[PDB]
Amino acid sequence: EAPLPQLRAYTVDASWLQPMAPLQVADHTWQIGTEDLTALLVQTAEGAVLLDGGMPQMAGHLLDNMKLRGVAPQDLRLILLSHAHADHAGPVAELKRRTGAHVAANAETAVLLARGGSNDLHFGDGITYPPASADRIIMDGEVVTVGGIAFTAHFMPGHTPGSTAWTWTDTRDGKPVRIAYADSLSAPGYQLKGNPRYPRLIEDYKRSFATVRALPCDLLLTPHPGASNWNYAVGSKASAEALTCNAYADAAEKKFDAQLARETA
Amino acid sequence: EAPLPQLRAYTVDASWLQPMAPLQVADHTWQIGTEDLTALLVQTAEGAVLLDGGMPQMAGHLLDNMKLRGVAPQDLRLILLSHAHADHAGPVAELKRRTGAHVAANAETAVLLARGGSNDLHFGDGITYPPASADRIIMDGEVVTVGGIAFTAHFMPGHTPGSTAWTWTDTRDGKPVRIAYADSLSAPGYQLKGNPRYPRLIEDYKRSFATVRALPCDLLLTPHPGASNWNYAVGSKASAEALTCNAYADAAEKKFDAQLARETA
Amino acid sequence: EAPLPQLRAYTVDASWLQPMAPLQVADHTWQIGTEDLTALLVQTAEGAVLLDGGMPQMAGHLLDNMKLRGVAPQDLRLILLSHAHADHAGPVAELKRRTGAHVAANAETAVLLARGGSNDLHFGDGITYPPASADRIIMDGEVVTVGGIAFTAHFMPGHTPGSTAWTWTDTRDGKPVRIAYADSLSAPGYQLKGNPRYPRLIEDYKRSFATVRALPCDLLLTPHPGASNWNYAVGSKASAEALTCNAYADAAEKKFDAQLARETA
Amino acid sequence: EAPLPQLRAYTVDASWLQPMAPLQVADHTWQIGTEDLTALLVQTAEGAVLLDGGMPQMAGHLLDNMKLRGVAPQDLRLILLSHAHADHAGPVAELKRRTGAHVAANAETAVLLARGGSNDLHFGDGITYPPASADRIIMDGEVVTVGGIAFTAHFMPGHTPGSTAWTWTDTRDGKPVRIAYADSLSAPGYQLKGNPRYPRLIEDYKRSFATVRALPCDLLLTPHPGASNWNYAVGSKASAEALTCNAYADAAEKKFDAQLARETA
Ligand SMILES: C=C1CO[C@H]([C@@](NC(=O)[C@H](C(=O)O)c2ccc(O)cc2)(OC)C(=O)O)N=C1C(=O)O
Ligand SMILES: C=C1CO[C@H]([C@@](NC(=O)[C@H](C(=O)O)c2ccc(O)cc2)(OC)C(=O)O)N=C1C(=O)O
Ligand SMILES: C=C1CO[C@H]([C@@](NC(=O)[C@H](C(=O)O)c2ccc(O)cc2)(OC)C(=O)O)N=C1C(=O)O
Ligand SMILES: C=C1CO[C@H]([C@@](NC(=O)[C@H](C(=O)O)c2ccc(O)cc2)(OC)C(=O)O)N=C1C(=O)O
Ligand code: NI
Ligand code: NI
Ligand code: NI
Ligand code: NI
Ligand code: NI
Ligand code: NI
Ligand code: NI
Ligand code: NI
Repeated sequence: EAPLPQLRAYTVDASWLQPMAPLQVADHTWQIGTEDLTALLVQTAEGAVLLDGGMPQMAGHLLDNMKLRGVAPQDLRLILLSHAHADHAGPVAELKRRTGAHVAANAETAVLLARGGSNDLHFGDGITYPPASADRIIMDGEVVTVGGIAFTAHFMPGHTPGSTAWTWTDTRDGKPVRIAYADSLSAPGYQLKGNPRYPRLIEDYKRSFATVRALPCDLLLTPHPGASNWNYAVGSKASAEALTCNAYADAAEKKFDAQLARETA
Repeated sequence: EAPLPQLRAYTVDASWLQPMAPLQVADHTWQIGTEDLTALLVQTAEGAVLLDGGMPQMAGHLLDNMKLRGVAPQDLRLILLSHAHADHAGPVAELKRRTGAHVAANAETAVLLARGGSNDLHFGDGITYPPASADRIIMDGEVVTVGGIAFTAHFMPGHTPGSTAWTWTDTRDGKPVRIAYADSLSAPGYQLKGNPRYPRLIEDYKRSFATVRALPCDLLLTPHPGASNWNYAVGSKASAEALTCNAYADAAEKKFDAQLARETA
Repeated sequence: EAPLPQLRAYTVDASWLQPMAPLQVADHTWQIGTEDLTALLVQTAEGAVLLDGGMPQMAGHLLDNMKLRGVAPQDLRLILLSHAHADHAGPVAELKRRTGAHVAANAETAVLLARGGSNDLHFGDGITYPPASADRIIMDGEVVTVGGIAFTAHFMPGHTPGSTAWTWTDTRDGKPVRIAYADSLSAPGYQLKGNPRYPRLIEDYKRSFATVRALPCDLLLTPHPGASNWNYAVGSKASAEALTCNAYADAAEKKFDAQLARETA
Repeated sequence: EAPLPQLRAYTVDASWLQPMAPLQVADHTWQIGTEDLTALLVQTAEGAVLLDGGMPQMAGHLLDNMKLRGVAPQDLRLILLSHAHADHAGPVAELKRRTGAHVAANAETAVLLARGGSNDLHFGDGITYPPASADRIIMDGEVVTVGGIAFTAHFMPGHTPGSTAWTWTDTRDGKPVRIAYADSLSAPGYQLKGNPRYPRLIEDYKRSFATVRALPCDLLLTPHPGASNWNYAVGSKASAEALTCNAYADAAEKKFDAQLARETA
């Protein structure tokens, strides 16, 4: 008789796990993750902020790149998240242990993080990672400030209930650069219609496309860089083809609408 | 020199703590709280549901009234909440310990419940109560079913971020009675405008008035019975003057608008 | 350049995942796990108790065997644990969701369970499973009662800080059968001496051997049946070769002492 | 008919709430609490450690005294606890929010802290305070290091299951001063014998008296300064009459034995 199946690891494309050196995005903001997963380090006079960390096994690489940027582990003040899936929040528990950083997140992200991504609305227990606690619960539009740099949360539920865009204003060449780190707008394999675990999924996505269109933004980044047409591997040309917020929302909505019709079909 | 102040207890009007015998609302639904705090018991063939419990010190009274209704402690399957303030969720931890019931709540209510109402957006630590955990996180529009009776959640944020209306269809005289247990729409002493802890407070309240207007409803009940013009003390006449959902939302919005203008003034 | 390694699944011997039909241990007590992982169902007039659940993927099998025994999911009242490693507590979160059972455990087991086995003192993040909460914290010697059957906890730290033996008295042929479900006493790959994460590891194991020797016991069972010389696959002869508590403790201490000397060498 | 009683605040002697200026204990160690509640600040080159915080309403006073010592809120790295009762752990949640400090505690202290002191083994819900999470779980004998200063945990269960002594070596006049911050050994109003919630209470206290006798110690301090014959109000003479560890343990055991006999009587 067949035994029960073995547990299956969450495996990803090699490029998601390919380390890169820090890539400067603006005067204080650096991509310090892998070629295909965003992890943004914002360096202030009173400590650093990390927005996402990628996969669980990226924790050491993140700390190495922080050190290259002059940031010792204890200099990391704050971790912010796009959403609490294993490929973006993976190393949060380990980073908290090794740095003392606090995590700020909305209540939906906090509850998913605290169960390590288990009992996911769509993926069940297939993408579990080490659980972590949120130290500060934030509300829509709330401002979190480190070293004078203000980060504003914009809720954009859909990909997860707690999906969040973060905005802040950096500089380049003496001019302001409004950065928008917008969350995923994909629905990979999701049951969109009549989903008992997420009854208003379609209404939330539709509002979130509108929220993304309206973000203050001179430079858009996304957890998966390809979603906004970044290419981290080509250095100073990485941002050349990057989408606007309007274009990112439009592409996501077209995909969503096509998926909805295919689900009907 | 003045010592630091003593801790101050959360004290309430005597009528909020005045026990009453069970008052039948419909064929399966009973008010089993106090004269001025709602606690609804819905009795099914496969166990009971409790919607709110009132103040922390009401736990024993609730269990006594459950016993009068034929419900032993272990027959309580499920606890649902309007919102996780001390005067509505107060006895949840004790009820879970004594009954084995599970709690279902949205993520905002879950995080407030788990910190016992401390660090409230408006009240600070003044209304702390024993913390409890949510066993099931629910989404807007999600259906929770016990003994075939379906309870639907309708999020109506404002009074708390996690404020929820619950609807279900009971019977009376062979006819359906659509019951709506709508949450508080008050903002007592709240800073409404430009509140850093709740930046979209006004937009949430305005949407919640609309949500309440649209609830399926033949009989409205509220956590504070006076908010919907119930009078639990007068028995079979308790519901006589009860408001419609439209009237409840209208009265709440008029009060809110007046408060907003007074806050401006 | 090498990408970072993929996540690695916790894989186990096939026999640990080999389903078996319920095997009666005494009048109310049944082995309902797999050939090589113990999961004990104790059936009372007022609901059932489950002691351990095995691997995460065993949840459905456990519920199937409960149904064969006449126990519907909602009839499971209580889950007790030997220790909160993935191969014994694996399916607890799912079982709680599907049955409404409460978990009772000591504080050490509760904290490890709530982090899903991550940040293990010896195994790091290699054996993470879905986190779950303990509904009742128990103390050493505390009695937990379901349907009149009293289960007594005996702390035996070492294999994990929260390792616990559970004892209860069942019957067979009109005579009492004192059952002892003693936890693992292995230290697989552990650094025993001068371990910064567990400074008193050796003293705890030494006391735990003594605790096991002294347990009230006519029939010993262990989370890994082979540790007490059970063979679940041979049905009515499964218990024939089972060790006494004295013999189990002696074998474990001999292995431990040999390992200590090898660690010195 | 009598309404249910109002909630009752946890009120304490005025001297427990009487602020004092920082009182130097050794070269890096300061009493910064109130006249009758200990809160120790240990200042290192890489941040500060706080051992206990007193009552919930002491948070602002603690931060004021930290500022007098040159310690900005963000310079507080670590909070350690004797035990998680409201009069010693009261302000921990607020301190974490305002400083970013992490809490290190054993599993028993962590679970009591996370429920805000509610469902206390002896006091029920009478001494609840705002819940907080432990960021690091520590084991008996484990060393926690900040700025090169090593703090060692010594478990001494009884007053609470998680009661802990902390030891570290400071200096004065060029010579080492071994400081022992030993927890409470009182059992105020406790049922000592046959306590179902704490079956091995007497055995734990008896071992804890022995643990305290054996602590490395040139200068003993206790959460209630009077328990070790300190008098914080008389400045440079505050330590003059302080007990040794042997004397503190002896006095506590004599009181305990007398209480046990009175409980028998
Ligand atoms: C578009 C995708 C797809 O890849 C990841 C995702 N999914 C996967 O990596 C992948 C998949 O969807 O095929 C997956 C692999 C294994 C699983 O068990 C579950 C999901 O991460 C969990 C997801 O969120 O859907 N994330 C995104 C995204 O937009 O963030
Ligand atoms: C309209 C009210 C006012 O009374 C309670 C409330 N407030 C109070 O009971 C009361 C007050 O607002 O005056 C209060 C007393 C003491 C406090 O520390 C805080 C609040 O409960 C916490 C509140 O939610 O505002 N609840 C409602 C409600 O609509 O639920
Ligand atoms: C003797 C053993 C060994 O097997 C399991 C164990 N270990 C393993 O299954 C196994 C190993 O020790 O070789 C293991 C595989 C993969 C890992 O990442 C970690 C451990 O479960 C986690 C353990 O507790 O050590 N459990 C016991 C036990 O006594 O409970
Ligand atoms: C000796 C005492 C007595 O005072 C406090 C204590 N108790 C009280 O402050 C006090 C009491 O025991 O009389 C109390 C007041 C009100 C309550 O609801 C409970 C306890 O703090 C919770 C306690 O731990 O027993 N603490 C100690 C101690 O040794 O830490
Ligand atoms: Ni995702
Ligand atoms: Ni992703
Ligand atoms: Ni309220
Ligand atoms: Ni209220
Ligand atoms: Ni194990
Ligand atoms: Ni095992
Ligand atoms: Ni105490
Ligand atoms: Ni005290």
